[PDB]
Amino acid sequence: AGAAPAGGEVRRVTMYAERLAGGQMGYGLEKGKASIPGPLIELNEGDTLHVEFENTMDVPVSLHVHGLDYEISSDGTKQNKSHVEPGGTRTYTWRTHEPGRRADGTWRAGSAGYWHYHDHVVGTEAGTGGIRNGLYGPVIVRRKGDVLPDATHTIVFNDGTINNRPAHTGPNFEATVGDRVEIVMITHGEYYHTFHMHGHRWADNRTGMLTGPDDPSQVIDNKICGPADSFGFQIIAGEGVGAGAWMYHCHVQSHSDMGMVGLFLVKKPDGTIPGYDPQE
Amino acid sequence: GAAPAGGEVRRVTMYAERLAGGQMGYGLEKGKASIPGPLIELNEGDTLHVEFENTMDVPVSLHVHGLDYEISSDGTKQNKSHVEPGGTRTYTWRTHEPGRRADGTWRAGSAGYWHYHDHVVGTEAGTGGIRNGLYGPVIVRRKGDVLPDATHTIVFNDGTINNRPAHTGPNFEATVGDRVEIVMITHGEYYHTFHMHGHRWADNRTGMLTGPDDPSQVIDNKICGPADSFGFQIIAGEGVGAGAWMYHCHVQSHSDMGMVGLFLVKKPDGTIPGY
Amino acid sequence: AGAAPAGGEVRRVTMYAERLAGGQMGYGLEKGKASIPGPLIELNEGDTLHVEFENTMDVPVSLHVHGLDYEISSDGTKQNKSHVEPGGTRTYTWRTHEPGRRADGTWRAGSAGYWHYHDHVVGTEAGTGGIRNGLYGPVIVRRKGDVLPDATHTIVFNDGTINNRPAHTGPNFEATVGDRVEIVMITHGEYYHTFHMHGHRWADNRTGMLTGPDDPSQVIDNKICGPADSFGFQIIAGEGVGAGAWMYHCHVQSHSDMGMVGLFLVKKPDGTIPGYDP
Ligand SMILES: [Cu+2]
Ligand SMILES: [Cu+2]
Ligand SMILES: [Cu+2]
Ligand SMILES: [Cu+2]
Ligand SMILES: [Cu+2]
Ligand SMILES: [Cu+2]
Ligand SMILES: [Cu+2]
Ligand SMILES: [Cu+2]
Ligand SMILES: [Cu+2]
Ligand SMILES: [Cu+2]
Ligand SMILES: [Cu+2]
Ligand SMILES: [Cu+2]
Ligand code: NA
Repeated sequence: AGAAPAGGEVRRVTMYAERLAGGQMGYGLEKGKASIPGPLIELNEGDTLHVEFENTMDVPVSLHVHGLDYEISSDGTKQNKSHVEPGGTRTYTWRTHEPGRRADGTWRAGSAGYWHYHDHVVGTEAGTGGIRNGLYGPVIVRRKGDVLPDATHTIVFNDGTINNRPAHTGPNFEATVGDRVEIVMITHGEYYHTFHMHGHRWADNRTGMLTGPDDPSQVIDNKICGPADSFGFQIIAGEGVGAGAWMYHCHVQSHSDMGMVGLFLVKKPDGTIPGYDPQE
Repeated sequence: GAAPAGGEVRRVTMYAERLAGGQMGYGLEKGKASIPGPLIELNEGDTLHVEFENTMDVPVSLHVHGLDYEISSDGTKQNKSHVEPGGTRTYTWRTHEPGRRADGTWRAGSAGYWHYHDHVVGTEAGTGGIRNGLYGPVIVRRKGDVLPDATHTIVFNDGTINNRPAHTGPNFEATVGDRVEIVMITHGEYYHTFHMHGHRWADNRTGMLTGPDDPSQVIDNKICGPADSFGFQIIAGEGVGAGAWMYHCHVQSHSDMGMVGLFLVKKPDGTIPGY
Repeated sequence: AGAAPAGGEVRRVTMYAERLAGGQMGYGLEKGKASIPGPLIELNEGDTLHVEFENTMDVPVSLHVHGLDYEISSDGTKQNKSHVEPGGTRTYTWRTHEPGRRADGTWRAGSAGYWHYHDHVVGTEAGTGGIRNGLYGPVIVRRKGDVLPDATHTIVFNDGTINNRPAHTGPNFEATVGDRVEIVMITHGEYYHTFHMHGHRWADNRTGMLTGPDDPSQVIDNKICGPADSFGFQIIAGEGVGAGAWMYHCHVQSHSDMGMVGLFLVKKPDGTIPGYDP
């Protein structure tokens, strides 16, 4: 609800790749608690994260991150020998940095943004099978003073599924009118998609919010995305539109018909959702 | 011309009608339905009540992008805001100005290039309705936005422009110096790239740069997918002159198969060099 | 670093379309030196370029440019009769302009940006055969004060290939840690792609670098593009990540599996690449 602090901490987490039911694989922070999508990793600009990574599987797996600073030995590719053999262990190091003026007078961009990590080694040296099986997760890097949300939810279009779930099964998210909700939106696989939210909109820039009246960024409620794109935004749940079962879906028509649909359930402060009949 | 501040309450009648050969269109008067539907233009703060009547024998709905509306004007079967055959229904669209919220952040205004379309014909995503022609443009202006001399709507709907047969345009005319506004909407199954000859715009809300500090990329080509919408303004023939200036989808098989048209920019006498 | 001057020069260049091996076709500034992609053309806003064009092929060809100012007679299309006949010649003229205030108070965008040129006429009236055969290349228009790079490399996604090369053959690019490297990224053909670089990122705006702390442009390392899109950016090779063989690839999974992959080789000051097996 406040603002992101300045970074600079050194953080440590243990991560596991495990098989799940149905031929799927997931990352998790504790043995037996892997999920799809993987756990959310949140860092402030300047932080260093060491991932003590254990592969509990019987096939090689890796961890590759978009956006952040990492040396070649934390690449997560077979090519640079930064994959993890079955039963093996590896320490991955992710660094982040603040923006700032260089000596040549140019502006060096910071790490802040909506990013993601995924496998690069299962199935093919591009991770095609590992990604398909669920080896993916979100990474948020915040800049000093960024508005922090009340809740963050992660939406992944993975080929024809949302979060590797069966068609027509959400996921659904709940909020109360006035909550500041953050959506992390990641795409993977073979297909392009368009992400659409009923009754809400956002700015097409780093944070999803206009910086002020001078920000010329387009305001949208529909965004085309391709494999390994990531973006995020913050909305005020129900702002100007009120409570109800607000649909989000891919707007590619056949994807919508296949079941790439979910609900943003926005409740009144008394817990009620007007008009909501879940048999409809 | 500059857009004024909004705040007016407006009313319109809208109808859904069957058209020739399987098509469906929206109209503001009975018998006047078109594809694309009629252009709805609002200034931030305006409120629009759409008194809607379904004259067809199947259910139909009206759902809008970008604008403020309560759940009862969602236009989805899921929330029971569709319209039965022969039935009527008032949809209410609101708009708002930008402004600082109490928490200190900036609330985006409604201004932008938007669209409305059906959400229940064929499927509960409106696949059949959109295919048949139930879509149209919506422009919300901010106080002080530059107003054009004309506005043209280009809809890439699957493999057609505005549901027209291949190789039939549409073509639009202007005169050298005209301030021409383009609304560009995409629907259906396919991604597209929209491409203009002789002209370019900025990839931001209005299609024009705000000034020398605007870092937005200036482009003559834009990828777009189903339900994307954007717009821009150009001075017809600026720095390039009169002529028949192609626009087309730049996916090669789409241009070859007929997603092509002309922007006919005339000299003041009415002639178009080379055409 | 270097900075771009103001423009306003009138330049003249000769350009040829020639046949190459394997049914391919390319542009070149000297007979017998056509290449795919075609030669890089760099202008400063305000420059005028006259292209004295010669078609050495047996089919009509044309030169169509994006983003720049040109009259209908340099449009490069059959419908405007601005193609070039077999063995014919034609002068194409491209102009550019600075940004400025129109008399009505609105701001006129400048010509600066990452653009490209290509055929519009070989095979179909959209140039489908010409583009597939290799008739395409980069144009960079710079604005006064834009920072200049140490090196510019052009990557073109054309259908399922990079730069019409066979699958998995790169191209690979070399730099030394700290080099200011400029990438021009053009897409052509039938398919959408996503372009991804390992270890590096850029700003999604005109130059690929933030203007400063007020610039809200998304910073990205992955970008969707479709036929005839062009963008570009500059990076500092290895900045914050070090030397290594840094993969770039289309991130559409089947495309990377089929060979839309290449290497950005960032060398230590002593010319070696840690962990890289030549
Ligand atoms: Cu990556
Ligand atoms: Cu989709
Ligand atoms: Cu919608
Ligand atoms: Cu919808
Ligand atoms: Cu990746
Ligand atoms: Cu198309
Ligand atoms: Cu063009
Ligand atoms: Cu929609
Ligand atoms: Cu063209
Ligand atoms: Cu690709
Ligand atoms: Cu990769
Ligand atoms: Cu083109
Ligand atoms: Na932008």
